[PDB]
Amino acid sequence: WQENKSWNAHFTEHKSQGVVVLWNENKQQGFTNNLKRANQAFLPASTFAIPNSLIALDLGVVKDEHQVFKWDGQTRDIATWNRDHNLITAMKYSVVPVYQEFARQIGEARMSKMLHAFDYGNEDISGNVDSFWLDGGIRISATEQISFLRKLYHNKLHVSERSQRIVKQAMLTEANGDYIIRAKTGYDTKIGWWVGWVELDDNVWFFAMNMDMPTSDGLGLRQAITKEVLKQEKIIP
Amino acid sequence: WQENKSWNAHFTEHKSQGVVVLWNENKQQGFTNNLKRANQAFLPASTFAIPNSLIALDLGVVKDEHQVFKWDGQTRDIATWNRDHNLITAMKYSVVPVYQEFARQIGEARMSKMLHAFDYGNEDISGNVDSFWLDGGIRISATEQISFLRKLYHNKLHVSERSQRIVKQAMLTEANGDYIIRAKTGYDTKIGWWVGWVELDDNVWFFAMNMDMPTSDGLGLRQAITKEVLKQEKIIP
Ligand SMILES: *C(=O)[C@H]([C@@H](C)O)[C@H]1CC(SCCNC=N)=C(C(=O)O)N1
Ligand SMILES: *C(=O)[C@H]([C@@H](C)O)[C@H]1CC(SCCNC=N)=C(C(=O)O)N1
Ligand SMILES: [Cl-]
Ligand SMILES: [Zn+2]
Ligand SMILES: [Zn+2]
Repeated sequence: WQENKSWNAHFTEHKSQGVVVLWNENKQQGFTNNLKRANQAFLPASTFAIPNSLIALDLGVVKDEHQVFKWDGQTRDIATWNRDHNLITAMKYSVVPVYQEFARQIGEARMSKMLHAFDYGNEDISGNVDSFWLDGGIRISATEQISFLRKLYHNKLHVSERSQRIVKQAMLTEANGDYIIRAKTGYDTKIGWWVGWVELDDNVWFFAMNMDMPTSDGLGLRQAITKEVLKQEKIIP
Repeated sequence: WQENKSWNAHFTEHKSQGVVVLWNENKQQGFTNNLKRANQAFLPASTFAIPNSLIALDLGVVKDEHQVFKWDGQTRDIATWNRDHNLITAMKYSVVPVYQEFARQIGEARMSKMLHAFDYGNEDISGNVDSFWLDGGIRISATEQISFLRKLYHNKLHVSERSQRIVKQAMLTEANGDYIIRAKTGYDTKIGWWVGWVELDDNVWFFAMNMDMPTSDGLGLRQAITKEVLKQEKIIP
């Protein structure tokens, strides 16, 4: 691990504070603007959709990425949530009601055992099974996110290879002639997350970032700040 | 099937001739500028990488999308070919030596049976096992390409679901907040191919196009012409 304090300019020039963590897979080396905050644990918020979807698929709660989850008919504030979804669109739109339904069907016992087998964060599901990742006791740091993501990339998590490929499919966010990004956003009204990886021809760069997000105004800064670091480091054009 | 002769403006305004075929999955309806050429069979050229990779994976010739195929040490004219590749980069760079090696390991007997089970084109492997898709007798039309692609999308081809997901992963070409394109290019010095599909939130549009390509000058017109039709039809922004 290597601290590059010069990356802080990417946060400060947007009047922002936070951390970006990168991991070069081929070289087994990591880089961050702030080593301390890189190991500070936070609520995972919607980034928990990754472990949640893996367990749901492995347990048969979800059949595949095109199976339809019917909207329960309760209208919620996020307009995109009030409709039928599959795994692809549930991830893209961070559709909490779908993931709460996943968690209820999984149950507390299977959830806790599976998170332990994943070595995910602090492994604490207290106390609502359908809302612990939002307002309970589970916490994960940026470096622990990368640790979890590396296992998923290599199909080394303690679930079926098929479950892992399907979740990696659903993580697809961006792709062009130079790179592929699979990732997941999160927001809990206090902090904002962006965790994933960048696939290249001959390497992969894992990333985890979070930042203070007092208001929804600048949620877009999560992706923008990350891409500016990737550009600076010549990872993407 | 419905012929929209107005799409020909997309070819003629580039001094080009060819066909674009689209298929609306949700509505089960197809559209093309030229119904005749839509059913005209051509050499598949590098688009054969899709069936070839499926059979190789199902037979164990390829383990997964990150397994390394060592370059044989013969330098060929395409600079990108003279190096180690995996399934991802073999598809992106259309690396013929890798696919010829696949075909040799598969063999004529298994190749012919598998193409028949796929109902792929005319199902004629004459006569070089490692070069028939380039200069042999196999031929496929644009509508037959879509027929093959629909089965792959639904995991309905006569191979493992795992093999089909891995090939669909390797077909990834482009992705943003509005759509995902999985596809494969082809070029045989006479005609140029672009076959695949566009994934949306709630639908999929399959496509197959080919055009006369006398010189390498305008290979980029394959993607450009296709995207202009998609834009005209309000499939992508
Ligand atoms: C997850 O972190 C949250 C949810 C649990 O509060 C969802 C909600 C949002 S913002 C809603 C509007 N979307 C704007 N893009 C996100 C998010 O990551 O943006 N995740
Ligand atoms: C497949 O159709 C051919 C090969 C069998 O001749 C390959 C070669 C090319 S062009 C080589 C340089 N690349 C430019 N982009 C393609 C192609 O589809 O572009 N496929
Ligand atoms: Cl994918
Ligand atoms: Zn076990
Ligand atoms: Zn059979």
